[PDB]
Order: sequence, then C-alpha cells, then structure tokens
Amino acid sequence: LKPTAVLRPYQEKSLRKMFGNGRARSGVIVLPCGAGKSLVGVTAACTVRKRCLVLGNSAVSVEQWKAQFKMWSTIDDSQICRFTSDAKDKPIGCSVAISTYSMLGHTTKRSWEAERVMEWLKTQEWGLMILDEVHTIPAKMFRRVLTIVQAHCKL
DNA sequence: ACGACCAATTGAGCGGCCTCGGCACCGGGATTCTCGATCAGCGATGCGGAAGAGAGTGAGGACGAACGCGCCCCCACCCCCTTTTATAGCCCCCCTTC
Repeated sequence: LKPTAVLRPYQEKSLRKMFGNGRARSGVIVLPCGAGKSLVGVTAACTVRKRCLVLGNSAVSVEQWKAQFKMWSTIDDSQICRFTSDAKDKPIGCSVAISTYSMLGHTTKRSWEAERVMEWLKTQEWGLMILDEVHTIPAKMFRRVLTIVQAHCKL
C-alpha cells in the first residue's frame, strides 16, 4: 500500500478484527460505498501479500477495482489483469486477477480462449479471494464460484 | 234457588300410530373450487456467437524531374571606315562612230 493511502479508524478496526493474528480470518466486512470499502480490500491484499483474486458484480466494478489498485498500491498496471470476455490482459501473464461472477460462474459453454485462463485459475491457489457486493453471492450460480476457485481465505 | 252431580249422548279435540319426505338441520359423503409450487414477468447483467469500418494494391492519373536541343543574348576583338601618293591592268558607264 503506497503511503498515499489514508486509513480511517473504522477501516483500521475492521482490518484489525479481520487480522486478529498473523493468520487472516475469513468473513464479511460491511462498509458503505462512500466508506472506501475498495481501499479495505486493497489493503487486505497488500496485507496478505499473496496471489489474490478480486471478483466484481459488473465490468464497471472491475474497472473501478483496477483503478483503485493502481491508485492505492505499488503494483504496476502489467501486474494486474482483468479476466473478462469484453477485454483481455493475458491474465496468465500476471499474478493479480480481476473478473466477475458471470464469467467464472458461467453455466454454459466457455470460449476456448477464456477456458485457457479459467483452467489456469482453477489450478492455481488463491491466497485471498475478495468478493464485492456479496449480497449477490448466495445466488445459485454465483455461489458455484466458491467451489470452482481454490482460495485459502475469502473476504 | 241454584248449583253440582248423573245419566245418556256425542263428536271435536286429542294422543297416538302411521309414514314419510320437504325441508333444515346435522354429519358425514367425492368433491368445483381453495390454496401452495412452478413458471412468467420487468429491466438489468454478462457471456457467447453474429455484422461493418479500416486496411491493401491492383493499377493508371498529374506532373516533378532530368536530360538535349533549341533560340536567343551579351560579350571580346577585330577589321574596316578615312586620308595621301606612286603604279598598272582590269572593269563599267558612258560616249561615240558606224
């Protein structure tokens, strides 16, 4: 996390409660959009320091997350990839991945190119799995993502 | 004096069987209409499969270029103009004879 990032007390409390010890605890953090939930997610990734997967409910959110990661973290643009049907960044070429539940949770036949990344995603283990707007997660298709992706801790 | 009782009379009202079946209430009957699930709806997402917009390069355009030839100029420099005289044949214009 670049020192430009400013962390508010409630944000710090939520992170301290999530990182009660040297081991990250899985669970849900409820913060308003104006409260900078994105920064907490980025901070958690910077804390875990391991390969992480961010999933948004829309392509607009995926764009927002990319901007926020660049805005708040030392990570370079090439190190971030937005695995999406509409756009390609050679996800296998970098460690940080961003996508959507509609893509990974997709029930119908995958495109040959998207299948390449998904198999790489399936085989790799994710240290942190950030889920945005998790109120949608209990959906029958979206919850499948949790069985498809292998993640050590999910926030 | 009449009031109740007694008798003979009798037949309407009554107590009852008869029977029953119209209706309602009561309860118990396969039920015309209930609810509890499925699928459909509105407006959104995303993915996956489809078209068009930009490209290339055939080629011939216009025409810049490169050359020779061409007309033309400004330029050295050279010769001729003019004068004198001797000298002669050569030549034309004119006069002159026939």
